[PDB]
Amino acid sequence: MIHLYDAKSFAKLRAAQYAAFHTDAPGSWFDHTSGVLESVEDGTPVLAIGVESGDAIVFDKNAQRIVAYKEKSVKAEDGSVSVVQVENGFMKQGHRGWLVDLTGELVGCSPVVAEFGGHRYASGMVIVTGKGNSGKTPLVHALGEALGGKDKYATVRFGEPLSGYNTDFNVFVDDIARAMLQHRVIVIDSLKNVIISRGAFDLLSDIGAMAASRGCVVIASLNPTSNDDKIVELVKEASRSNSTSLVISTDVDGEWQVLTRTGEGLQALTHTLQTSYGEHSVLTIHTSQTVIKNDELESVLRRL
Amino acid sequence: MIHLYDAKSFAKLRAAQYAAFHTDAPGSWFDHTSGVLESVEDGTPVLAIGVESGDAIVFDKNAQRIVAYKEKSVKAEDGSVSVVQVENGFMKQGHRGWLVDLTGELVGCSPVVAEFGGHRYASGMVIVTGKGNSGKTPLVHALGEALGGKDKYATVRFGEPLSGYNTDFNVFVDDIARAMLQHRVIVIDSLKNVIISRGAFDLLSDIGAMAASRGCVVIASLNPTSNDDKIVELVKEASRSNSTSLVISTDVDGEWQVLTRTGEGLQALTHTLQTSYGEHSVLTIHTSQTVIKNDELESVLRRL
Amino acid sequence: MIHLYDAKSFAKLRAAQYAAFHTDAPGSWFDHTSGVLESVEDGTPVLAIGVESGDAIVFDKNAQRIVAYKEKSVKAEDGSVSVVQVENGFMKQGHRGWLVDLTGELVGCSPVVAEFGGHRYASGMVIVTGKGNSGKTPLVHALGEALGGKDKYATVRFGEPLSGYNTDFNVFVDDIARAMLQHRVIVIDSLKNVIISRGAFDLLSDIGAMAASRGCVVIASLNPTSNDDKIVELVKEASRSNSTSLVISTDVDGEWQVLTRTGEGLQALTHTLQTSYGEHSVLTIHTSQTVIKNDELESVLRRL
Amino acid sequence: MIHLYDAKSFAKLRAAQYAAFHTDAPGSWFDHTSGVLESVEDGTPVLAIGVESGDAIVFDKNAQRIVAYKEKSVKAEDGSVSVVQVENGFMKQGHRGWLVDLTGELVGCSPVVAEFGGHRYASGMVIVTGKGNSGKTPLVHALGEALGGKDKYATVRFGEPLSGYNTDFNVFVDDIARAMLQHRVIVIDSLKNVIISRGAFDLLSDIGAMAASRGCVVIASLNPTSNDDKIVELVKEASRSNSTSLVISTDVDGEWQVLTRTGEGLQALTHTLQTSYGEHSVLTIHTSQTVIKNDELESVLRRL
Amino acid sequence: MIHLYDAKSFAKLRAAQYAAFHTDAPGSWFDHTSGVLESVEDGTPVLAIGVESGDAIVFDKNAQRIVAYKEKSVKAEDGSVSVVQVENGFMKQGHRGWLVDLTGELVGCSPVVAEFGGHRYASGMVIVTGKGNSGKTPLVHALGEALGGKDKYATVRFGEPLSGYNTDFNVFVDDIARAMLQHRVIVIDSLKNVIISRGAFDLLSDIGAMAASRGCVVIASLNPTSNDDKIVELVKEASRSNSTSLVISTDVDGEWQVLTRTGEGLQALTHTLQTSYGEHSVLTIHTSQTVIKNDELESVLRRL
Amino acid sequence: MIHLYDAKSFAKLRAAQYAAFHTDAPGSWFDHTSGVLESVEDGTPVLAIGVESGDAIVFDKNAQRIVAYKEKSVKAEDGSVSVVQVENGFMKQGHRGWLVDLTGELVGCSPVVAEFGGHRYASGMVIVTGKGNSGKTPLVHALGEALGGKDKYATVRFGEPLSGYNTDFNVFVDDIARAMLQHRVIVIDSLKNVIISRGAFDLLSDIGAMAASRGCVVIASLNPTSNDDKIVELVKEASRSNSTSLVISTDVDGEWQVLTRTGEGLQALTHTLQTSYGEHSVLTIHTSQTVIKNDELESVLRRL
Ligand SMILES: Nc1ncnc2c1ncn2[C@@H]1O[C@H](COP(=O)(O)OP(=O)(O)OP(=O)(O)O)[C@@H](O)[C@H]1O
Ligand SMILES: Nc1ncnc2c1ncn2[C@@H]1O[C@H](COP(=O)(O)OP(=O)(O)OP(=O)(O)O)[C@@H](O)[C@H]1O
Ligand SMILES: Nc1ncnc2c1ncn2[C@@H]1O[C@H](COP(=O)(O)OP(=O)(O)OP(=O)(O)O)[C@@H](O)[C@H]1O
Ligand SMILES: Nc1ncnc2c1ncn2[C@@H]1O[C@H](COP(=O)(O)OP(=O)(O)OP(=O)(O)O)[C@@H](O)[C@H]1O
Ligand SMILES: Nc1ncnc2c1ncn2[C@@H]1O[C@H](COP(=O)(O)OP(=O)(O)OP(=O)(O)O)[C@@H](O)[C@H]1O
Ligand SMILES: Nc1ncnc2c1ncn2[C@@H]1O[C@H](COP(=O)(O)OP(=O)(O)OP(=O)(O)O)[C@@H](O)[C@H]1O
Repeated sequence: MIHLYDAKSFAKLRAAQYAAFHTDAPGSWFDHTSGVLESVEDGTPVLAIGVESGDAIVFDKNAQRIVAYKEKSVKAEDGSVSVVQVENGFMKQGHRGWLVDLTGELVGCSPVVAEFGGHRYASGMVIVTGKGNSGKTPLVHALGEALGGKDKYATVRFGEPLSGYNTDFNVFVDDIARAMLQHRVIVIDSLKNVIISRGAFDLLSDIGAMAASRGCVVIASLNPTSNDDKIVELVKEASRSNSTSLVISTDVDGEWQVLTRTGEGLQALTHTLQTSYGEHSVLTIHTSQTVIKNDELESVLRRL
Repeated sequence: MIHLYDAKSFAKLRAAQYAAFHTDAPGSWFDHTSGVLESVEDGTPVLAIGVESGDAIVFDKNAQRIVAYKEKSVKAEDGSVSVVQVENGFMKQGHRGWLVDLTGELVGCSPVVAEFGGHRYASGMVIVTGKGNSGKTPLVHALGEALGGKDKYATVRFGEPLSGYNTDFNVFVDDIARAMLQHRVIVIDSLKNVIISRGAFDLLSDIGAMAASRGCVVIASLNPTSNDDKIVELVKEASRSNSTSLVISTDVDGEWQVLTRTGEGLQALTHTLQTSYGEHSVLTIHTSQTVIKNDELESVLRRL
Repeated sequence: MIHLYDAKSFAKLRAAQYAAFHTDAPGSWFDHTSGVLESVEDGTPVLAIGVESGDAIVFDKNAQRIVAYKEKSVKAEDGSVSVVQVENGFMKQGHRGWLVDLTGELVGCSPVVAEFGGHRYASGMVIVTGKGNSGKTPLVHALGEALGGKDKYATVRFGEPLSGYNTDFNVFVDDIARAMLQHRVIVIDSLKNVIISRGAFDLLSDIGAMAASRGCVVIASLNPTSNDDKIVELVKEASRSNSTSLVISTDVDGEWQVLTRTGEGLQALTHTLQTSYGEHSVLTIHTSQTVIKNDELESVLRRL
Repeated sequence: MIHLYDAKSFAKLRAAQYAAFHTDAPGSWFDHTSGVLESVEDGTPVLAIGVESGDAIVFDKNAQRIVAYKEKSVKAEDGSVSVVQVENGFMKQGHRGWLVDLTGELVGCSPVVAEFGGHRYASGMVIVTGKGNSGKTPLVHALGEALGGKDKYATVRFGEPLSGYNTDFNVFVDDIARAMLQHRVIVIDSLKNVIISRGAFDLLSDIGAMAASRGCVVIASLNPTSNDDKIVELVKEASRSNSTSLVISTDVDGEWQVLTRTGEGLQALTHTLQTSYGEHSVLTIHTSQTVIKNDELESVLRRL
Repeated sequence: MIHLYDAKSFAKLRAAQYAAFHTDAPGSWFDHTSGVLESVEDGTPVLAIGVESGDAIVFDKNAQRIVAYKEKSVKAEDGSVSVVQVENGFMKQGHRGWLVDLTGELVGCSPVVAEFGGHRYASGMVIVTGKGNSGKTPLVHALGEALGGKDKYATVRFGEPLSGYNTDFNVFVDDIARAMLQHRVIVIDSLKNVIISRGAFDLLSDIGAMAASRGCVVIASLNPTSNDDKIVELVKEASRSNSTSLVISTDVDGEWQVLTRTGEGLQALTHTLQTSYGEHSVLTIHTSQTVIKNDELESVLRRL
Repeated sequence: MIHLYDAKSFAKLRAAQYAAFHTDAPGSWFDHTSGVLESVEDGTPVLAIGVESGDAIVFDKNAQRIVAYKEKSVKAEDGSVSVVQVENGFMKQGHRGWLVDLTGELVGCSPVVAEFGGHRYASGMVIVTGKGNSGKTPLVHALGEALGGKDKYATVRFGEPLSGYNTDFNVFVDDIARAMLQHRVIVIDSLKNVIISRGAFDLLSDIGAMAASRGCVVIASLNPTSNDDKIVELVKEASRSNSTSLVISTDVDGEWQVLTRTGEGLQALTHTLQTSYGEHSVLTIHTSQTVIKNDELESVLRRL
């Protein structure tokens, strides 16, 4: 919904947004939104996501797909009427994203998802990309575990020529829904095949804010190196302004650079990861914050 | 509708158009058009805007979406007839834009929206763009507040990977409608995702004149830096001739250049803004007019 | 319809075509065709024009849109049947353009629309274009007034971010219809937004001949400077062979170059305009004919 | 239909094809096919041509459009069954082109259309093109008259911003049909607007052979000079292998080069035309044959 | 259908494939498959080919088009089932190509079509192409006659601006069907117009194998010289891997280079033709084998 | 379905994945999944694959195409419902790929398909590609036989101008289904024609994982050498990240380089093959492992 501000009320939104990443207990926003999801009546639609055609599929709080739901309309705070309707397994009226209010007035945040190695990590979409000697898949799994902490992490597998991997985009979105509805740390391996149909374009657009609103983190591996300035510059704009955080490999082997976005109109943070392999290619991230200005973000986007 | 002129009648339109920006009380046109909107019978369609498909949705004076409206026709001065009809939640006959006459004979104006720092600001579409060290989002909010003056400003949030942000284009247009129908200062953050479907192309085309007719200002942040001469030159023609004003960052950090268009066939004004940050990234515009000719507008469009 | 010629009958068509521009009373053809329009029975379709989809809308002599019209058939002098039918507000059988014969046997003319500053001006489509320090809008209005002479001129406004401007293409064509049906001098400001859908492509193709057949002049401002060899070369072919006359700005400020096409296979005329501004940006064209060969038309198309 | 040959029967086809251009009385094939058209029962479909959508319209021997025609099937010489059916004004079964056999066994000819200035001219599609100081329209009319001889020539007018010109493609094809059905010499002015929809692409493909089969000549003016290697190389392949003859202007003013194709797999002929203007731009071709090999045809296609 | 191999069974397929071109009596496979076609019950579909839309038309052994055929299913060796159904003149279930088994277990062959000048020629698609002084049409006819031997050859004429030439793609495919069903040597003049719709793309893909399976030869003339790297590289991949043999002209006038493909995974053969013209452009191929490796096939594809 | 991990459970997945390629008996996974297929009730859908339109066709354990199957629903271990439905010969609800669980919890493997010449070969998609003197077809058959070992191999033939070859994409996918359902070693000759419609794009995406999940190997020959950076870079990304293994020819004649992918996030293996020809072009691979890092995979992709 739309929000109204003056100097004073704006000043305290920023104050609150800063707190959401810098001071709030790690993982606490996810906890709060689980409670908001649990207080929804069974059967009520909570999440709608785009399938391959551009049609949307819809889910309840238990990640059950809704097949039929008679028109229901709420009156939001600004007078706006939200209309939800599912017919023959697809959405007939409504919008992609959260069909319930998780954020209320607290919008434009990067709610902290976890602290690891003395670094705070933001929820939203983290894109693991780059070019060269470093391998992305071992990193998403290693980073998934590390941000998992006490919790197990979810692994969505899509579009790779390996056993068990699903290659259907509609099963893929059905996966992501369940994961965001039920888990704080989600790994997508890989995001390559989506990058383009209507529902695929919708995913790139939508998944960052879905995850950021939930307070869960989606860590996706995206591999370019294509060198086609028709597809490599979509794997550069997606990384640019479609992700909340960005993890990109450097010239030094086993070294990665993290660019976290800390909130609406706040200063993007940076830090560097050192990594090594163990038995069966299992990667470990070692333990033992600078502000990064613009034109340095462009200078890092050397993926050609 | 079409308008007929001779030397004399044309001369006084210009006279009136000049007045609309240079001499009229700031914010006074918005006030006049609120009164025209309030004198419309409830239920009567006042605003129609394009959804993602290219179908149009329609609103009343209270920003309520119309679901069914029997065919009504109105005769003009003039000859021309206007036909309005809403069926099953969508427009069946009519046009995108204002379904009521706000402007009458006073057309081609940039009605002054506010005075700030001794500078008059035009209503219509202001696009905040550029390339480099300067951040757009803190500016649209700072400029929104400043033009707000005594009034709060509206913030439409679209297409960013942050908590609370809506990613559905149809919810987005439903936002803009409400904002223009109810508020003098509107902020859109961000315009990036719209830049392309039919309804998206329609928004760029339509929103400038909708806002200028209302006497409200829509301040949108648009970020290029893509360096793809397929998308960066649509973020150059939209900025060029789809906006009423333009705010673009310079080489000097915290400095911005404002190019106001003062009305149909009148001289575009220019001036420079100095800015600094405070607590939690809250931006302030400092306080303490040259005419800019063509080829200097092209010379400023160095976004490659 | 098709026309048959021999040496003798062809020779006198040229004789007549030359007369239509060089010797006939200025504005006299427009007068003749108003009489032909007034001698049409009420309700009978006279003009059909393409809407955005490519469907056509149809008008009577009074610029009233026709909603239902039962199939009527007219036989021509060459044994060809013209079929006209309107159903549910759209054309079901027929053709875009004049649904009545205005020209008879007198075809391929540039009927003189007005004399001003000792120069004859042709009816049809005049495109006001160019690149640099000179402003198009003040010129189309100045030139509109001047060719208006004793008469007021019509001003169609489309696709600019200013108060009152219509941004709907279907309202736009409804404007043009009325204007051509009722006025000798028409101004379109601006043609930029049309330049592409089916109905838009149809307008560029159709409007030149519609206006030339009526003997009314459509003066449209088209602004390129885009520097994209995908859109700037459509604002070069439209100017090239889609307009009857062309008015383009030069290196000298306030100076414009007029290239009139005088008729089917006749010599295109050229001349130069001097202009200055007065109060409130109101432009004046000063008072006090060379034949221009090919390759000099290409040499003038330096809009890159 | 398919044709079967051996050395002997092939040798006499070539013998006959050569005769069709080099020795047969000029215009005699057109006369023969008029007789074949006159011996068709009224109402029977003789010609089908593509409209804008790709649907086909159909005509009888008198150039009357057929609206309803019940399925009729003939058995051709090779066993093949030709099926013709018109329903609600459009073809339902059949093919574009001549729905009756005009050629029988005499196929692959360029039947001589006229002799003028001691030069034989072939029927089919003649494309008048080029770049520079020379004007195409005066030439198509001059060449139309000259090949007309004792007969008047037909003038189809399409897609120019002049009075009387039709801009609807469907009226355009309805013109061409009538002209080919009723006249030996046809002029199309101009072919520019067709060069692209389905029905337009169909015209370029189909009209050469339609005219060649009839023994009538279609002289079309096509103007490039666009310098866009997306449209200028379609105005180079159409000229190349979509026309029977080609008339192109040279560096010398008023001089044109004719490249006639004399028949299936025979030697293309060349010759040069000198021209001058008279009163009202009426062009005259002066009076007082070399074989042109390949790579010299490419060397002449200097339209960039 | 799928085929299963081991070392031994594979070794004897190659043995048989080699024999099919190198040792079998020229023209003997065509004879065998005529017998297989003659032992099909009347009415039973034998050949299905793609029309312009991508729908398929179907034929019986006598080249009669089938209009209605009730669903018939046949069991294979093998497991696999083949379903054939024709409804309202089009295929409703099935596949493009031979609806009966001509090849059985003998697949991947280039069955010898004829011996001429002491050279064996393969059946399948022969593409006659090149750039320069040499003419393609006289060659396809000369080569058609030579491979015809004791038999007449079929001539399909498509897409040229000459008398009798068909320009409708659907009549074109109806021709090819008949020709392949009834004749060993077929000539297509020309293949230029097909090179693109769905049915056209289908022809290039399908006709090589249709002809190779039948043991008939389709000799098609394809002319590029366009110099557009959007169309000239489709007249380079079609020639490359869409034809069984390739006949291309050299720098020396009247000399052509033949590249025969001798069978699945066997060595492509090469040889050179000398030619001269006689009366009425009738070409003769003179009388009085090297293996060509890869990179020499690319080195010959100099058509730019 | 989605999978949940911690440090410990992830560590043993890698342990298991490594085992699946490095230590498990060659061909043993294929054996296991045949048992899982045999324990499915007759009629139950097991495999769904995309036809040309993007619709899916469905098969039972015996490779019989399913025509009608009433909606059946199965619950997973993670609370997700799989819905399968076939109506009028096409899938109405479900997903492309295996409609039964073959992999359970053992996902992201490259199950070893065979050992040959002391080298383990992975199942999945092997693409045989390259540029130059070496021939692909003899290799896919040689490699097919060698990995076949004690078993015969299946040969799917598609899109080549040779006798017996199928050119219909729908018959093609029907082949692949049967082959994967019934055989451990499959050869596709060739993949060229698929490389683009919806169903074709789906095959590239889907076939790698289908085969890897089955534990069968699909060896496909793909030939580029096109030198068009619109099609050659799709024959570079398909080879890159759409195949499990890659076999590419080198500068030395008869020598090939094998790049095996050993499993999800494990080290890709490399080795070199020496080959020679025998009688009738039958190729033999000679008998008498290094880890290949990134940037060396790019350095090998020199196919321009
Ligand atoms: N134990 C190890 N020691 C050294 N290098 C390793 C080890 N395990 C994996 N690698 C390297 O890291 C990469 C991991 O495989 P993977 O294919 O997932 O990398 P990636 O960069 O994510 O590419 P993709 O997009 O194809 O998944 C391999 O290319 C491999 O060379
Ligand atoms: N207090 C501050 N002092 C200096 N620089 C700041 C401060 N706060 C923010 N910035 C800079 O201004 C930018 C504001 O954030 P933001 O990313 O919203 O800008 P933006 O141009 O809108 O980019 P985006 O489109 O990614 O949101 C940051 O990139 C940051 O580097
Ligand atoms: N009195 C004046 N003196 C000098 N220059 C003027 C004067 N009035 C207007 N101009 C110039 O002419 C232009 C008129 O404005 P306008 O926006 O109509 O031009 P335009 O070329 O039609 O642009 P657009 O195509 O966006 O409408 C302005 O750019 C202005 O710089
Ligand atoms: N009497 C004449 N004397 C000298 N030149 C003439 C005469 N009449 C016409 N021309 C020239 O020949 C051309 C004829 O006009 P026209 O526009 O038909 O030429 P074109 O080359 O066919 O171009 P288009 O494609 O626009 O028709 C004009 O450009 C004109 O300059
Ligand atoms: N008797 C002959 N002597 C020398 N050259 C000849 C003779 N007959 C024909 N030619 C040449 O061979 C070509 C044969 O004509 P044709 O145009 O059919 O060849 P083509 O390559 O098929 O071209 P197109 O595709 O235009 O038909 C001619 O261009 C001609 O120059
Ligand atoms: N005995 C042999 N000695 C040398 N070279 C051979 C031998 N047999 C085959 N070749 C070469 O290998 C290739 C095998 O033919 P084939 O057409 O199957 O190759 P390909 O690369 O698969 O081409 P395509 O992709 O068109 O099928 C031939 O080009 C041939 O030159």
